[PDB]
Amino acid sequence: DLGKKLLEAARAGQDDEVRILLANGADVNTADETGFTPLHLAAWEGHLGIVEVLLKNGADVNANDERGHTPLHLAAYTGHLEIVEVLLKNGAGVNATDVIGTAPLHLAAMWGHLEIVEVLLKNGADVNIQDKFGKTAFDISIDNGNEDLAEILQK
Repeated sequence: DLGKKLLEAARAGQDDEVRILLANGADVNTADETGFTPLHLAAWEGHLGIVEVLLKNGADVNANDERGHTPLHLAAYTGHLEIVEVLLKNGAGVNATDVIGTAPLHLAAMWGHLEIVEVLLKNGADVNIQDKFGKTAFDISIDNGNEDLAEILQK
């Protein structure tokens, strides 16, 4: 119902409709079939203003989808630096791990998002974290052919 409209409005970037739906009772943390909340989708699509609106309306900054991804996971994956910064300023768990043991630092390094890597480390990213395959952000950097980025992620 309203929750379904809120998810799509956040995905499509309709920030006026997001506010309208929230003003009319829409659950800010509505989750779709796969566990994505409006904050997940806005982070994935790169809608900074909607991220800020949802957070001002009680959104769960650390909501987990069915795979354990938080909004910070999706922002780091898609390379949205401004959203990464805002999420961290709003208490995002910098070292959250998904069901495979992957943290946001793994995903930023997977695609060579250097600025995002620095921000995560600046906010306490732990480089020793290993996913279930034993791969640290350092190792992931090597496997994905991101060598110069592996100097900052040693150990």
